[PDB]
Amino acid sequence: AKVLCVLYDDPVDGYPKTYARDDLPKIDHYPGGQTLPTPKAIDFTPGQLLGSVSGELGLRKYLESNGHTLVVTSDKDGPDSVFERELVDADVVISQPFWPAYLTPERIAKAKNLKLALTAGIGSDHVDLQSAIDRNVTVAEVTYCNSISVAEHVVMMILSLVRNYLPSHEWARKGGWNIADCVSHAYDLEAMHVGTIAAGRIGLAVLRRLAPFDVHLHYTDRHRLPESVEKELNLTWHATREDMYPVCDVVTLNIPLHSPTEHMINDETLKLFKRGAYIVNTARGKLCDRDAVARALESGRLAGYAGDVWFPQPAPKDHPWRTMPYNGMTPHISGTTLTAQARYAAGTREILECFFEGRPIRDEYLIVQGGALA
Amino acid sequence: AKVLCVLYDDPVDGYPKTYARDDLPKIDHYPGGQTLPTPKAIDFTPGQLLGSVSGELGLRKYLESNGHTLVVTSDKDGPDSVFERELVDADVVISQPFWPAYLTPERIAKAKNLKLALTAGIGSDHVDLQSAIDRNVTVAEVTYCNSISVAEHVVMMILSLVRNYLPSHEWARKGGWNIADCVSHAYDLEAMHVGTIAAGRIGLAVLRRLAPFDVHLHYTDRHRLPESVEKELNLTWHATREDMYPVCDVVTLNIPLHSPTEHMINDETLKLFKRGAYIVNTARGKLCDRDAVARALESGRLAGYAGDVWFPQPAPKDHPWRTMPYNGMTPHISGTTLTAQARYAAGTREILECFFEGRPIRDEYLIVQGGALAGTGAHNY
Ligand SMILES: NC(=O)c1ccc[n+]([C@H]2O[C@@H](COP(=O)(O)OP(=O)(O)OC[C@@H]3O[C@H](n4ccc(N)nc4=O)[C@H](O)[C@@H]3O)[C@@H](O)[C@H]2O)c1
Ligand SMILES: NC(=O)c1ccc[n+]([C@H]2O[C@@H](COP(=O)(O)OP(=O)(O)OC[C@@H]3O[C@H](n4ccc(N)nc4=O)[C@H](O)[C@@H]3O)[C@@H](O)[C@H]2O)c1
Repeated sequence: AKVLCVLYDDPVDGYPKTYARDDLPKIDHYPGGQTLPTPKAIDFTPGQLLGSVSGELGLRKYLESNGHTLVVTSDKDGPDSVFERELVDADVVISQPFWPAYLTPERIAKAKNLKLALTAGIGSDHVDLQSAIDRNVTVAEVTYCNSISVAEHVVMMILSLVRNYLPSHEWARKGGWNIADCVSHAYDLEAMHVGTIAAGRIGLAVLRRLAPFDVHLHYTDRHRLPESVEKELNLTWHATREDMYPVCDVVTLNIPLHSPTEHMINDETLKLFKRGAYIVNTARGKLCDRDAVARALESGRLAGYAGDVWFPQPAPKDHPWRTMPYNGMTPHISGTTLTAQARYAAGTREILECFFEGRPIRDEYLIVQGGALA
Repeated sequence: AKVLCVLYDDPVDGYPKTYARDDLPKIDHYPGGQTLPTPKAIDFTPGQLLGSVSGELGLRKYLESNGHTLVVTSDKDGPDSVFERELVDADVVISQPFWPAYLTPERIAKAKNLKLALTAGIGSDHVDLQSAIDRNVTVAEVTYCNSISVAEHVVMMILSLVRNYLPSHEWARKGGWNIADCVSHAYDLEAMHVGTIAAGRIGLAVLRRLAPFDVHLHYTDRHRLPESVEKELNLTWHATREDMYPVCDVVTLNIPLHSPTEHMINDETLKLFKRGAYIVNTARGKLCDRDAVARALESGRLAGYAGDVWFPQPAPKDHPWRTMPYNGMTPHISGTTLTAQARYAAGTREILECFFEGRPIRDEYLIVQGGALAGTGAHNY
């Protein structure tokens, strides 16, 4: 079979020959009991760069030694991409949400052999699910592989915005000192009201890490949490997002982007936020109207915004979120630490092994199978 | 009476006209039950810049309306400084560890009227305690006022080093994307081994904040914690510092600086750390030999270093920690957030009210009183 795998580019200084550390922490299962991926074997050392073209998700020897072909590229955009001209006879397509190969209806129609669309990561918003359903394409993902990774990124960004870390580091880096310039915008997180707009895998992991900071925890969600979970984390439940905003010092978005959530944060809904609120958004860029956020920071209504997701992605060189006041942005990376890569590269192999051997792919990995949602 | 107060400079654009928010979160007590400062009144709005010269810790109206003198300056260094010239007849001296007015024996000898030496913050190492004891000068500080503030700074810094935040944010600010360049040095914190070199007010609050990150917690200290605290946080105790380093992915320094602790992190003790360890040091700059750390980061021995404390301070413009690879430095600020200033300004006023009204200063505030090491001060020995 032919496996077409889209990964991001190597470092500009070349694929790393050495790494900062020798191994990764041992982890057995995710919160809730789902075990980490269980492939038959791996041909990589956990901790190597696996999500770039030269890393190949550690798949090449496994695939080729079983008679399959592996084509790896980073050129995925538009009809002229290597991805598209290679797609037409691909049996399996793999990409990561941080550098996604979109499977539009038109593209899936060109893909005459497509049997499996695998997300090396979490979240197949880049795949048209109806087209997969109609064409009996299996859609799978490495569930839970980077939920904790994002949750760490979120709490890191909350602390950094509230305490004014990034400007302070600039003062130290450029040779200054300037205590008052650092702290005239710096507060403690302790006892602030913090709310998350969803409490799924990421949101719940965020809430748990926030708890010993002695913040007041709020959340909303389409499905309310177990009362025992509300009890153990002292959660205040809000029926709607708009009920939650005005009482929160910090709001983190961990909700999916779909029709009722597009531009949910805009010029009108920002008027409901307390003066000096902070917003962290590792979910999707379009949850927030790009310029309303920038205006809110320029006018001093928000005291900070931080996240790793943008619209569009990759962000153009002039994207305003890069330079607006009190931003804590990174490129789209929170779910592709080396640690997370080791998990979903192992999960990618595990799923391929199952698919080729006819064994059932774990239920939790499945998004579409046998012509319907699964 | 005459109150002499040393504060740091106002911001470059002047004293702030507005702030990001209108108020501060309501807090009742510190961990352990000690209540927040309780002055009879405050002449400031919590959240204002109070630790700079124009902020005057919000003391002028209280002092002047009671017949007192308030002199506020930033010139603290040397015998011709404003501080030393005004010292000779000052009844009370106030300064912050962030810009501390040293009370050497010679200076305390010149301070003919000195009755109370107040630290607006935590850490009176700038006051010669023996000279204070001999001269029956009361030495006090606003205990616990910024312990949590520093603990937050630490976990923020641990996360930022481990996840490679600062380089990644640079890629975003400068117009790049460069995913592989961001994450070739980025890991998750989860399940790493993290240890603190002391488990006092900051060190224990750091431990509690790290727990739900599912790290494996280690610590050392001169006096171990209650076994019940060890149990509820799953702590691994180490009898010595040198035993703890080799098993930790992250080590945070939360120990005081004195002679047995000076340059405890050096070329020789760094050889005990795992390759790619991280160090966070919000404690004191001279806990680390400056160039040993700088060497350890060029060689990849450490994978990141971050803190807000330096030696000397203020750090000279060319200080290598400012620019060395994988550093997360800030200036010395973690304990002087606007939130922390509000508490220590209120505590300062509370102490002055006690001192002037003849009522006793809280025992937990006392370091030296009545000619002997006292209160919190006697507790540290
Ligand atoms: N590297 C990154 O930046 C990154 C990395 C990995 C993953 N992600 C993604 O993960 C998602 C949210 O995080 P998630 O935890 O993975 O999603 P999930 O576990 O399925 O559950 C949350 C749910 O919220 C729901 N819901 C739905 C609709 C609605 N109108 N109301 C709701 O409330 C429902 O209730 C449920 O609780 C994305 O937005 C994004 O963050 C981002
Ligand atoms: N803005 C800042 O940068 C900032 C702000 C506020 C405060 N600080 C300071 O905070 C201290 C950390 O201390 P502390 O956390 O404030 O509370 P503490 O009295 O000190 O407890 C720790 C103790 O450790 C002890 N010990 C002692 C000696 C020894 N040889 N072995 C020991 O083990 C003993 O056992 C005890 O438990 C300073 O270094 C510095 O960081 C920094």
